[PDB]
Amino acid sequence: SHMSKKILIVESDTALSATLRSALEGRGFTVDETTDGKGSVEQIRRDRPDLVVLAVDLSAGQNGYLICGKLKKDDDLKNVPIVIIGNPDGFAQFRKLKAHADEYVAKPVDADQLVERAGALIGFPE
Ligand SMILES: [Cl-]
Repeated sequence: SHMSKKILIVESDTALSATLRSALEGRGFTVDETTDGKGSVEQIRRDRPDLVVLAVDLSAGQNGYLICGKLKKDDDLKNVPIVIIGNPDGFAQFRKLKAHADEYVAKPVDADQLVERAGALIGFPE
């Protein structure tokens, strides 16, 4: 009963992104990943994932709160669901801002909670 549902993981912890990618693929999602936080907004514009998993603390001084802020202010990208993963200390503050994520999963992330959250936002694919 499979139907295509695409996820992009923006994460420079590539061990974690591999773990999450495998877990999501196990439920039938089509999954890509990138370490390129700087390019991520434009990659989302190009590739049009159905959901993005976005880390807070990215390489090269990139920051998932800033990236999500940009996505949510972009009239053509602000409807893409975003799950932020990271140190949970900042999540409540982010929720109070106008431009914020759709869901949050604390690091250390359990791949099951992340898969659960993705499925609850866009449905499973099969
Ligand atoms: Cl992080």
